[PDB]
Amino acid sequence: MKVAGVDEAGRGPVIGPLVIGVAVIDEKNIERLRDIGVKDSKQLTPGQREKLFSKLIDILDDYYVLLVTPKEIDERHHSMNELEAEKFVVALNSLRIKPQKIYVDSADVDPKRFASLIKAGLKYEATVIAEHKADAKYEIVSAASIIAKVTRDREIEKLKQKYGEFGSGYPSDPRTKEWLEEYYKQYGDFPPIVRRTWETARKIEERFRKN
Repeated sequence: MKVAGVDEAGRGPVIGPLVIGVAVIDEKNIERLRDIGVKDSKQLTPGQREKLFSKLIDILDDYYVLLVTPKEIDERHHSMNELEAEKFVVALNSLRIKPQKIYVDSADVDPKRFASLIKAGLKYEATVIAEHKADAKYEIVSAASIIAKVTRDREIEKLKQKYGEFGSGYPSDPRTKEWLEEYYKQYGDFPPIVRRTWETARKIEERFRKN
């Protein structure tokens, strides 16, 4: 049967979109993912990882990427956990090759609940297997993780060419903190790439209010 994996990249940064990645393959060809070594991608330079990405795409029966913008994140009526689960559903419902078994990494949320959330949102019937650290346990989920990370890094590099060197985009990054402070000071607000709801951004805003 056809199986799918889903994972995301960019959950914690203040800069950039949240990327949902989906990978689809026939259970009979999982051997191929093991052979290319999808489980050891994080220990490779984005150079090798890009080559891994390219090999991945030719092997998978199908793959899908969904970019969730910072504006979408900031206007959410629920928590980030609920938001990631609904976007997992959006991407899964867009597949052209539907799977009967779906594996996902539940991250910090209870597995049974995260899985029920996705099963309830799916427009087609399938078994959803949610597990912590599924990205290390299941090849197809590791595959989805690579898709999401490579896609996200590509978008990041593209954004820096337009907005400049803003660091990693994470709140703890000194360069990121300075870039956001300088931007707000020069323009009086933030560009669309910033998640205004992130504490780091919100605080710079307040300080700007004469302080």
